Amino acid sequence: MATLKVIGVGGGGNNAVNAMIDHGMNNVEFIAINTDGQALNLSKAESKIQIGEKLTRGLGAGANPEIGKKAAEESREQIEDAIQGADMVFVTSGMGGGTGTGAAPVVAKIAKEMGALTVGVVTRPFSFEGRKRQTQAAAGVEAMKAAVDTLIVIPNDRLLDIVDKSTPMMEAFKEADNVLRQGVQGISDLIAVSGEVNLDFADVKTIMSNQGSALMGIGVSSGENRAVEAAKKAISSPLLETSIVGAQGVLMNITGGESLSLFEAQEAADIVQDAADEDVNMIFGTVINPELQDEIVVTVIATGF
Ligand SMILES: Nc1nc2c(ncn2[C@@H]2O[C@H](COP(=O)(O)OP(=O)(O)O)[C@@H](O)[C@H]2O)c(=O)[nH]1
Repeated sequence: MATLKVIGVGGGGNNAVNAMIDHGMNNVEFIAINTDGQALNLSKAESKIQIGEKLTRGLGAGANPEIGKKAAEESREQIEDAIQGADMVFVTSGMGGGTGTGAAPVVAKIAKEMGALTVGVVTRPFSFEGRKRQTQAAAGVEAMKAAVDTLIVIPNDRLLDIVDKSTPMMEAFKEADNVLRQGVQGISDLIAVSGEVNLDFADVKTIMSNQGSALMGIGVSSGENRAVEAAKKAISSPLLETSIVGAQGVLMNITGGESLSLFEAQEAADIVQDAADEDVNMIFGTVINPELQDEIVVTVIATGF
């Protein structure tokens, strides 16, 4: 049974990890990382690492990624001790500030160099945060690409396509927390659900390793043609920056409220295989979530770009 750990890096990442904890992701261990001592005290993770004590004197990184980077490097041993034993590590962070932008790539490289399957799940800032955050965030994503095995980037501006028009700013960040939770949960569910192995870990690791940027989409449908419709939605999800056309590796999970037939799963898989336009190493699993009625959920991770 794989040891999964989820690490928040910086304020946005730790706020997302707090939402993961509240909501009850089970069978994973949570860690929070920050340069800002006071922000770090409000985090709900049982393992907390204040990085760059000497450098920052605990006062944060002031939106400077070079400071977040040197803080994580200063604290490398402590981060490694907190990671030791993980088979898989998620690094979650909002790109664009100092700590997550700078430290999250150091943290990822540390995990990867312990042999863990290292998955980044990160956001690009909303446009209201300004062109400067957006620029810093883009350098952050480029550094994260090299540091992880697989990177999932979610643009926060795309969240606005799937929330009510009346959504205030505070709720839009709560939505950002929820999407990071869903991306982490959805990838976690490829490994194990309800404490039971789903896809073979070694084969997941093979597909997700040393890939850099990858693509993740989740789609939902019901009634007639539900499997195919859910699959089409997954691969055209509003959160996707690219299409899956070309992908050399695909991991797929299909979730229903009763054990799904292989036939039906395979119809959804055929949509994803076709849309690829090239011949994939594709692996899929099926899971049961009792709370579902007639809805099927299709989760797709595509890599090899
Ligand atoms: N998910 C989430 N993202 C946030 C929140 N607050 C800010 N962000 C995003 O995270 C980015 C980095 O800010 P922050 O995490 O505060 O900076 P850092 O602590 O220096 O990395 C921001 O540009 C926002 O896009 C939040 O509460 N939740």
